[PDB]
Amino acid sequence: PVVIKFSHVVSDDTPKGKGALLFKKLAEERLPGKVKVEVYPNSTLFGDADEIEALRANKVQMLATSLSKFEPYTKQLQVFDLPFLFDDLEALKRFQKRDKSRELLRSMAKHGIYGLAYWNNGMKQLSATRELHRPDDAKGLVFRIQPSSVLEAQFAMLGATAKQLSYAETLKAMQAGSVQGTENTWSNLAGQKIDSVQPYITETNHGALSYMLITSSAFWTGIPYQTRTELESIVDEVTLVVNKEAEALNQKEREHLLAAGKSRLVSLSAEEHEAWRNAMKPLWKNYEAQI
Repeated sequence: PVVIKFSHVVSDDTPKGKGALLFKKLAEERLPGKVKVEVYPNSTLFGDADEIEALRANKVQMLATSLSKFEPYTKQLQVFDLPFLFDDLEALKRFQKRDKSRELLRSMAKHGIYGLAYWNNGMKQLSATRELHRPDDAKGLVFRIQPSSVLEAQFAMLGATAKQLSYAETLKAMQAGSVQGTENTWSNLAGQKIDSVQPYITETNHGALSYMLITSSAFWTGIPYQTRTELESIVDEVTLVVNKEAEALNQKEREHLLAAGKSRLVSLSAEEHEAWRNAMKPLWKNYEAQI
């Protein structure tokens, strides 16, 4: 029986967590005796900082890692971090079906990383210690970001500063006062439990949070062809479900977070939205020559 340990840093009740449990469910139903899938949510196996190296070392067999986190291995995924490039998950989804996007699943082959699929989460919002009606309002704040140079440059362009931190390090830094804001989907803003220290969340939809489902090439190649083939069909199946339900899950988490009353929703007019887009889109020119 081939063991696939699936490690991730969020809860079971998230787009990624439901996907991993469904991958376990389908694999173990369809390939009994051939494959056993163990799911480890909430960094119980490996955390944000060391999960990818654990995968390449075959300490774990499957991850679903943010596209923003792959710069130590490739610069080919930076396109996905650009603000306001994708209107919503539907637009992102159409991009990911292009042949060239399919090819990006192999961009880290040189480091033994094998891409299996894109799993989407949702669009990023901005939480902060104050209302963010206009881009100028962001000035002087320190935002927690994922460890991406693109996302760092994004906040620098706004006259803000970014602090690169892991998913789990975010709340304590806000509690300490070294971070005053962050960007994330409704599901993760809820999951981090930062509403107690983030009185305002502005619905900016300014970037996408998306994952590459990955394994190590050495592990995946060692799986008997029949079984590997099957597992890849299950992956495609789980992936359709993940991407079809992600937005609805994020909208329910928005409702429940706002219902708690700790964070208040800041809503943008068309003109304010255009102002944010006009402030952040010039970042694309820094990456256009590569892309």
